[PDB]
Amino acid sequence: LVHVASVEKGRSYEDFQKVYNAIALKLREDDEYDNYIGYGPVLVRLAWHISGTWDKHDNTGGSYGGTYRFKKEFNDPSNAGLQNGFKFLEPIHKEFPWISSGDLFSLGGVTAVQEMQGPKIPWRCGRVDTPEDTTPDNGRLPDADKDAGYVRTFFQRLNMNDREVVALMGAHALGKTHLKNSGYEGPGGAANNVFTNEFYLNLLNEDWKLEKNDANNEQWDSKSGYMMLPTDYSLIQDPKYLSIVKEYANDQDKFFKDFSKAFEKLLEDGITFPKDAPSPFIFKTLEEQGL
Ligand code: HEM
Ligand SMILES: c1ccc2c(c1)CCN2
Repeated sequence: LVHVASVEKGRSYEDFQKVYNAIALKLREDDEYDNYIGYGPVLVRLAWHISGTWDKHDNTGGSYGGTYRFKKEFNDPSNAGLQNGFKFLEPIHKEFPWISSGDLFSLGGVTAVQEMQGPKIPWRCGRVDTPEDTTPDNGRLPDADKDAGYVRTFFQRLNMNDREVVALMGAHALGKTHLKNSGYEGPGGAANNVFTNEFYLNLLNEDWKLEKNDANNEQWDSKSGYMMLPTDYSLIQDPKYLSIVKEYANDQDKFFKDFSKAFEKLLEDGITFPKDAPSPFIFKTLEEQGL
């Protein structure tokens, strides 16, 4: 399967910076969502789940085709709760009907991270919508109730290595688990709509307790009111993972730099970019624009 990036006709940096600003302006406006967390965390989760279907072996799945717009992927049990990120973006797609679905879902994730004061993420245009029959089947996204060997093995399919996996998981400092979506409940920290390295700090400094929640699932709970998933706590159980966790709890700039590279790579897996294709765009935030 080859998927070649095709820039939307005649579009350039300024067009996509207009779509960025539209998403970012609505993130500021619709602030009440999920008890004032706002839409940013569900939008970086949506960009991860449309990319996380990729399989390196046959180049199926991935962010290129925008296939989450089809019922099979929209109704995947693993995507429960992401309909709220879709409905947030649907106004903006009506306003810029020329951007492809893959591009709009991935730029929403980029915009949310930078607007929640994360690192800049280089983003590239050119994903092309593909037919309903290209939609990957349910079951390619990871279970939460498993251990470190499962996480390592699952992420080899998206060929991410240990460092990349640990840098990507730092995004679980954002938002929260919702019992009616996943059977898990609670936030992982106090700053859950500002991008920081707090996931790593909480993992190493809190007093975790294995408890059973109302959906009868086990999760790691702390006195402070935070929770960690079994696959999250996995990172301090494995010796290779645990020493990268310590590296990111001791250096927030290295965390930001490595997250930026692994999230771009995540979003680009499966796509062939021609050598005459434009460079990756670095978008300015509303704040850097005085907007
Ligand atoms: C083995 C890996 C992973 C598993 C099992 C997993 C699982 C989960 C689960 C069960 C939730 C709760 C969903 C809900 O109830 O609403 C969640 C939320 C979230 N995850 Fe993951 N995740 C994984 C990796 C990642 C990665 C790599 C990213 C992003 C780079 C990510 C970003 C998020 C975000 C931002 C949320 C919060 C959503 C919200 O607030 O609504 N996840 N994760
Ligand atoms: C979302 C998903 C999982 C998780 C958090 C948020 C806090 C720590 N575990």
